[PDB]
Amino acid sequence: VAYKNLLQEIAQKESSLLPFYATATSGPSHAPTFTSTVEFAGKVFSGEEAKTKKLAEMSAAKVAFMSIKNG
Repeated sequence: VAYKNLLQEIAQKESSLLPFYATATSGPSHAPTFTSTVEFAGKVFSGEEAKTKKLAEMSAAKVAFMSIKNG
């Protein structure tokens, strides 16, 4: 599955702005790192630092999903 799809579903139903994914690149040429951050419902959830985009994006959707649960 892909919590990404569900996140979009609620966006329309809730009437919220369709979530948007973003990634940033920064760090030493020897020790690079990327952080994926998602924005929705007028809120921004920061993911977990990692040396990969796959994990970064996952961390963002992971924390976001957990937060959406509490409301």
